[PDB]
Amino acid sequence: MQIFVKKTITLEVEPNDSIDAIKAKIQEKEGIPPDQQRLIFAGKQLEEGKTLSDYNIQKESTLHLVLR
Repeated sequence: MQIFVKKTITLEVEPNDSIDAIKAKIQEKEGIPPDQQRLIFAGKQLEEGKTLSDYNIQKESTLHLVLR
């Protein structure tokens, strides 16, 4: 499925990919080390450790990226 991370980027992810994997894909595109990324969805910070499916993040969601 396709999700977005807001200059918005498109990632193609499995519903069960870990937040570590999403940060790595952002690192590949943006150059930000995963440890310097704070990811938020719907006001909730997404944790290294858990998956997109744990947060009920489905297709077309837009994660919001902040630098730490």
